[PDB]
Amino acid sequence: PLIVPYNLPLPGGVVPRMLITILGTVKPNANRIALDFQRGNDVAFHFNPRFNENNRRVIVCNTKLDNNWGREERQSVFPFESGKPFKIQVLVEPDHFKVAVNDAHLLQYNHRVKKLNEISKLGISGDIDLTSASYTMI
Ligand SMILES: CNc1c(F)c(F)c(-c2cn([C@H]3[C@@H](O)[C@@H](CO)O[C@@H](Sc4ccc(C)cc4)[C@@H]3O)nn2)c(F)c1F
Repeated sequence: PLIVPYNLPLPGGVVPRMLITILGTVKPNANRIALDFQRGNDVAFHFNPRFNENNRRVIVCNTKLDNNWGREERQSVFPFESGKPFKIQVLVEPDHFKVAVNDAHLLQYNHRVKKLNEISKLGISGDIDLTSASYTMI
């Protein structure tokens, strides 16, 4: 029952072995979800489930630098379902963010923004009820 959009500070930025866990439930008739790992105004890693992009469900990932989006990375494996509870786990690895949903590996996103310790907030937004958002070291 957290407020959405939700800002989760990541003190000191991210680092390999940091695991971020998001628990929520997708709203009925959802259109989109977004996770935005931010370096100031830049978005180091945008993870964007789209429930209806031309009648397809797709996850779009990208980076925003100086207000410009970069090259999209797309994943048609789509583990979210309207109305249903989910778990997103984002593990920071040396070279990439590694994302699993409901305990199944989904995608990796190579670090474009390389100052990991400056990626010090995570925004969580979209068509969800947000239950919890937290981090730990593994
Ligand atoms: C309900 N909450 C919510 C919200 F309020 C939002 F504003 C966004 C959102 C989505 N985007 C963008 C982002 O997805 C990007 C990923 O490549 O694509 C662009 S299109 C585009 C334009 C130019 C180029 C060069 C490439 C692609 C999108 O505009 N920015 N904000 C969101 F995802 C949300 F879920």
